[PDB]
Amino acid sequence: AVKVAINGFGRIGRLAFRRIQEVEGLEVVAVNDLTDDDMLAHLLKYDTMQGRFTGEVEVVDGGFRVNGKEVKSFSEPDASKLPWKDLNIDVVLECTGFYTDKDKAQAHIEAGAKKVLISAPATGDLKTIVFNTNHQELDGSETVVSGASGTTNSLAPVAKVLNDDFGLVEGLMTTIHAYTGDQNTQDAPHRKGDKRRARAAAENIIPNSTGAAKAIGKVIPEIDGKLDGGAQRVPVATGSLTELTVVLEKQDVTVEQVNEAMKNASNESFGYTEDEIVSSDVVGMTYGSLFDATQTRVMSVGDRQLVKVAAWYDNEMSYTAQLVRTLAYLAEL
Amino acid sequence: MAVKVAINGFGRIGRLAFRRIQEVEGLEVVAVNDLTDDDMLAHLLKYDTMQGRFTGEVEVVDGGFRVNGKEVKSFSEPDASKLPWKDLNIDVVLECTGFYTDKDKAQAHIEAGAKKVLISAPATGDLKTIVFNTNHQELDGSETVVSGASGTTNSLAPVAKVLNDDFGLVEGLMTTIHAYTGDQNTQDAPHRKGDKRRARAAAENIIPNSTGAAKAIGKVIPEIDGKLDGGAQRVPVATGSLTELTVVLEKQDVTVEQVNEAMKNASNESFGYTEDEIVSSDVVGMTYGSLFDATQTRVMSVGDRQLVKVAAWYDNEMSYTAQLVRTLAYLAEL
Amino acid sequence: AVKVAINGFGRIGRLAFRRIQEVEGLEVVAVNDLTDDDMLAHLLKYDTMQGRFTGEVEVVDGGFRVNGKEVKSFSEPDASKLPWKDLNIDVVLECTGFYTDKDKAQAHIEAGAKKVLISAPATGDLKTIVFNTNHQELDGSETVVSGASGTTNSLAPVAKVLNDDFGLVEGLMTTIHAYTGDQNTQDAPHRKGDKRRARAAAENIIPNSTGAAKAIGKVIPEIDGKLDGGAQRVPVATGSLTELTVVLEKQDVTVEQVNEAMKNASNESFGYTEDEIVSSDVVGMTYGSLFDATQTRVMSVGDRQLVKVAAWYDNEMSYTAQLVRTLAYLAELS
Amino acid sequence: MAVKVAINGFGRIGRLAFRRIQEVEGLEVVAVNDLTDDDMLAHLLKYDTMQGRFTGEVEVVDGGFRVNGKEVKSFSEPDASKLPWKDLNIDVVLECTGFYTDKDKAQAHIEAGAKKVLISAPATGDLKTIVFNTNHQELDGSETVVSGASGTTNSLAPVAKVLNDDFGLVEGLMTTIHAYTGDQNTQDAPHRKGDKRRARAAAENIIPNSTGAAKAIGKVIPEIDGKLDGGAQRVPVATGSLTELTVVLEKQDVTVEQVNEAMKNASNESFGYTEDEIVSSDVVGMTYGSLFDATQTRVMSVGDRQLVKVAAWYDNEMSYTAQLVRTLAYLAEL
Ligand SMILES: NC(=O)c1ccc[n+]([C@@H]2O[C@H](COP(=O)([O-])OP(=O)(O)OC[C@H]3O[C@@H](n4cnc5c(N)ncnc54)[C@H](O)[C@@H]3O)[C@@H](O)[C@H]2O)c1
Ligand SMILES: NC(=O)c1ccc[n+]([C@@H]2O[C@H](COP(=O)([O-])OP(=O)(O)OC[C@H]3O[C@@H](n4cnc5c(N)ncnc54)[C@H](O)[C@@H]3O)[C@@H](O)[C@H]2O)c1
Ligand SMILES: NC(=O)c1ccc[n+]([C@@H]2O[C@H](COP(=O)([O-])OP(=O)(O)OC[C@H]3O[C@@H](n4cnc5c(N)ncnc54)[C@H](O)[C@@H]3O)[C@@H](O)[C@H]2O)c1
Ligand SMILES: NC(=O)c1ccc[n+]([C@@H]2O[C@H](COP(=O)([O-])OP(=O)(O)OC[C@H]3O[C@@H](n4cnc5c(N)ncnc54)[C@H](O)[C@@H]3O)[C@@H](O)[C@H]2O)c1
Repeated sequence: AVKVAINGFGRIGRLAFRRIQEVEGLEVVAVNDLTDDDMLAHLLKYDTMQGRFTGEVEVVDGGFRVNGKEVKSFSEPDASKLPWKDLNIDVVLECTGFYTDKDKAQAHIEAGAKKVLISAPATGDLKTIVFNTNHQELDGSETVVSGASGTTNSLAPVAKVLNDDFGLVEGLMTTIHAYTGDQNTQDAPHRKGDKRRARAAAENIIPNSTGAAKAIGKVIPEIDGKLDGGAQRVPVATGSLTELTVVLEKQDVTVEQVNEAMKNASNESFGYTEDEIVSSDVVGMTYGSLFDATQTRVMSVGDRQLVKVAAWYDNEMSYTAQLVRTLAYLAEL
Repeated sequence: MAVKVAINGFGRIGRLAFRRIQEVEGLEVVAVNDLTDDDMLAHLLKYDTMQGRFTGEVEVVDGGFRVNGKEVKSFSEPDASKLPWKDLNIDVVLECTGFYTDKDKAQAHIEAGAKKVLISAPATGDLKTIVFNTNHQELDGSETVVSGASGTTNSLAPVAKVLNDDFGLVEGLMTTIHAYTGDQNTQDAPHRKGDKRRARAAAENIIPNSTGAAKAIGKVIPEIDGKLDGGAQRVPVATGSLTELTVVLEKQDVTVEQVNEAMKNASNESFGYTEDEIVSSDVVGMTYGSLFDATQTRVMSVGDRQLVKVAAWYDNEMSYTAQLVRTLAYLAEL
Repeated sequence: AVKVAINGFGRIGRLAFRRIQEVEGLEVVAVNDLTDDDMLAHLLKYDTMQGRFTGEVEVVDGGFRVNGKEVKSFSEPDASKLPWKDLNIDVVLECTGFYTDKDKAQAHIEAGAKKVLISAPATGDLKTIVFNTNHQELDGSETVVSGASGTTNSLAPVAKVLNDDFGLVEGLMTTIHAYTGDQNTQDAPHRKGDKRRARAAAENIIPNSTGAAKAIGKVIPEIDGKLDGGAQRVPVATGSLTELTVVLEKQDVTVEQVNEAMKNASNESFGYTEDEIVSSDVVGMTYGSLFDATQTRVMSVGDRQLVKVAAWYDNEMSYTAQLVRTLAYLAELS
Repeated sequence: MAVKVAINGFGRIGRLAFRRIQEVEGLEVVAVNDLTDDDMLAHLLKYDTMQGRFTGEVEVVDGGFRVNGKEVKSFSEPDASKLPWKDLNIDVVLECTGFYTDKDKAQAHIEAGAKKVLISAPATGDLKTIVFNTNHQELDGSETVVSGASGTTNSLAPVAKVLNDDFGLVEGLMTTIHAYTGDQNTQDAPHRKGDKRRARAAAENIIPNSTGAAKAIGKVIPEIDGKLDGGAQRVPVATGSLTELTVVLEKQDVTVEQVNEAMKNASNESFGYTEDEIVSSDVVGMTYGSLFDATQTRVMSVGDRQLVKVAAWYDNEMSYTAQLVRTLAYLAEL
């Protein structure tokens, strides 16, 4: 089995862990964060939105035991000092939010790990992977890799069908997105100086930025520079929706043509629905993106068309299933 | 004389219209009709989850309730044709029930004795749909039934009118990220209109939904009739909403600054302008019918081809109410 | 298998349906509500707090097919007119909220059902059953029976231990309780005239009544009249917490004594925990009441003690699991 | 002439203290210290999710910010002993960081040059704990570090005092149903104090928690030292809270009206009284330190033995802050 360390046992780290339980050839041997074992153990076991952890968890000496298997824990905020050589780590899942750079992430490798898969977009000379859109670009020699963002994962397979079947001229996106842990509970100073992320997360529609559309060319180079957009953080604790408005090259585009094109591209990563669902219906789903055929619109004025589509994602679990697929694929090369 | 106003449907809109009318000299609410007792009516005027405590004093009396010493008569008659509007001398009925959104239906208030009816919603039939400071000048004061449009329409109109006038609107799509409203369920249950999405827990979901605001925009700005469409996402804020508009324009080298400057130049009491990074709670209770947020303007350019995106905030409650009351005053005054 | 009809395919009826899928012995053959098949099928399948329904649901002619089994559906608001004789109904789960009286429920019997188990407290000459506290009072000759309430099911086994081991003098209760469907999404008239249920459910701590404590004597007659209290509806969509403050006869009571007595009474209905959980952790649980040992307090001033305890319940699934146990038990007698 | 105030920690309480000080003669905020830039400080004064837009005008300038023409200097120094309080002539520091709640730590502001420190929380050490209008008369103005207690203490004290003075308090237990605060997480995450319950999603849970309000009440009302205890349930409102107290009393034939009348007779600027069926959003921004709700009073009687329960609302933000600023004014004036 591939030996995994999880750095940052936060929302993604912990759900990556739950997910790795359902995956042969992957084993989490170690976990690092900034808290005690009791806390780590407790947060794995109970999850507001994702539900009770099905197995058994107990705090032991080196960390905690999950279903008889011992997971070692650490409390070391500087990664370069983790005992990854001593532990024989194949891959570190980098989930802290603080090592989102090819150069910053290289500290795990100095610590003894063989690879680092970052749970976020990341700066620097590395590949950005959405599984089932461009994971074939990995040859397994890579040491640092980005699993992109929940939003990119929602967007990529939608954008790829649109461009392959119709020719993407240009488009704009808004993600209506669950609030995340980088937002305040109450209006308070925000450490990045962001006046909107400063505000009470569960009491507001909050406009915010996201590089998902700007940087999409890292995943689909042929549409590099053709999309942009941002987010509206809103009071659901998880569950998100990506809206994409586009101009296409193809001329007499109908709703049915778009939907059929989308359905034909469905797989484990890209789902397709025609049910009138809402966000809580995607909590815990493992599709990276779920195309909502009910939300497709075609605006036509003479020969000129604007096409709009929308895809659901559990920004938590959807992203986490994608990340773990990329992990397994990366491990296997 | 002050204009004698009846409010039919003392709901979110009715009650906020009432609070609003207290600050608009020249208008007086003499009567209120709903489906409940005075105690309930008085109580909900005084206390408001999102809009705050009512500033004056409210007390339940015989015919209804007393607000700062002025008596408001109240009724509990679901059939409007049977209200005593002649006897009370009603000049204008604010029609805020959600149940008379048709020119012929709201005609029942006129059969009841009122002189005019201003419907607090889009409305079907042969009547004018008015967004104050965009097309209120189409009123000549002979009208007897008028629609004040919707919150979202009021958010959208002055934005669309600037875009078309300064740049030529080719076409556009809209999403409103919208506070939940009383037409949604508290918990997943049957919905009376059979709407499977409004059926779901309002405060626990991002819920897709329809709105005619972009489709019917041609009622307010006829030169762009047919050029916009879009919908809503109802999300868990109890009030406050945001309209996002994505457009194709005829003018060619459009910049963020051109759009923002064009919007700023059209600002007035109905259409506001901000460059502060605000969020939805910051517009709760504001009186602009639409607040253009210059921090959300994007221009997407690929060769000669551009997509332009803008967004305007609105308190679907208070913004809409301020605009409806301005229309009321203007209508009354003719 | 026992042939079950569900009257009222609401939160409780739908979850009862999901639950019945996990019980050999029982089959839902029919469902009655006020809406179309499409709506029913949709709400079974999708659930905001309780998650997707695991099986497959498809709308067919008579109603819907769940995992190949056909469920007939009706849209008949008057129960006496349902085809219960024709369908051979053994037990009606009465989940509408509108038939909470022995004689009202009696309409299902006139319709051809053999028994009626009401999903709520219920007035009249019948038994009120909390499973594993007093379900042994059933001999199976009963035709109408009440499953009591979420809150009563959370309370009874706590109160029974307290009285049996320590002697209950008196006590007061507050249930801190998820908002339910009879509360309003936005501040509006409430049909029962309740000025607190009238307010926006998801934006307030809201005081409300509950008969759970007053009426506990229907479940545990030896403590009849010794308890009282109410609720505070707060903005969680499901999950609730009952706090009980009591005076006991026994004199030198410790936290450990209370906890150990609770632990010793645990079973499939009454759970016990020492983990620092919160309400989202009990969503979907099947204990009717989960005693939280971390919240036990003993206040002592000289010889005089106040003792406080607290038990969690998913007012939806805890209540439903209890209701389904009572149904199974009732069905199995004669 | 005005008393010169510095606000250490410009958070929920620090900012709302600032707004509140605008309405008080002879207090002036000349300085503000936090851990962020001027832009962030200015912005958060101006916009407030639950308390509404700040009425005056706020602009970022060199030393900090201008509020209605008055310059406020700002600093970003996490170690208080290094702030220029001597240079600025600080009379009183409002200690609102949450990080200096001990007399000896707090003494760092005095080392910095301030004359006095009023801490915006319970505080450890040899100092006075003041709830205004309950025990502020224990101040003689020689004190240099003082605690303004907690939101919950301020809600409780005047209720407890009336109970003891008029009836004789034997003992009691409290639960505060309390809005979530900023030491709670947005999403389930490690919590810095190891609190497994404060670690959970604030706005998605009923969350049991501790509070010393009842335990430490003796610091404010010595004659009832040791006679109360209790805790909290943090729930998903953003502000607004409710204290429930269940007591045993020496007086024997106590009625609901007796208790209520006693409470009414003790009302003042700090202690309000209502008989309206309000809810938590009705107390947002109120300036009563506690608002006694006569509608929630219960008396449980079994033979000669009674349990009495009462309930007081408080805006844990503004109610506390109004009380804090009164104590500040009083302290300044001696
Ligand atoms: N919907 C989503 O939450 C989502 C989706 C996709 C990607 N992500 C990304 O995943 C990463 C984690 O986000 P999250 O929501 O799980 O955040 P989180 O706050 O829940 O988890 C971060 C964890 O990192 C720990 N941490 C911080 N600094 C550390 C350090 N130096 N060493 C060890 N641990 C440290 C924290 O204690 C915390 O438990 C972020 O980069 C985020 O962008 C989040
Ligand atoms: N965001 C908004 O709430 C918003 C904004 C703009 C416009 N509107 C429109 O205004 C109308 C009402 O809006 P609301 O949100 O205040 O709804 P609401 O339910 O709160 O108010 C409707 C009121 O009408 C009463 N009522 C219903 N039928 C009646 C009858 N036959 N006779 C007398 N009273 C009756 C109801 O009891 C209720 O008080 C709807 O048309 C709505 O679309 C709503
Ligand atoms: N936490 C809870 O939701 C809770 C807990 C325990 C018990 N209960 C009790 O169970 C009952 C149902 O509560 P719910 O919360 O599931 O309510 P709900 O509104 O979600 O369900 C009631 C359903 O009955 C239908 N209905 C109303 N009248 C009808 C009629 N005459 N014929 C057929 N269908 C009719 C409605 O369409 C609705 O689907 C109530 O008696 C309630 O007190 C609720
Ligand atoms: N309901 C309430 O919010 C409430 C009620 C009563 C008392 N209090 C008390 O008031 C205090 C602050 O509470 P709050 O809710 O306003 O929290 P907050 O987080 O909103 O405010 C604290 C502020 O102090 C700043 N800060 C932190 N450390 C600092 C440092 N060492 N130097 C300078 N600035 C620093 C933070 O950036 C933050 O802006 C706490 O002691 C709390 O218990 C809060």
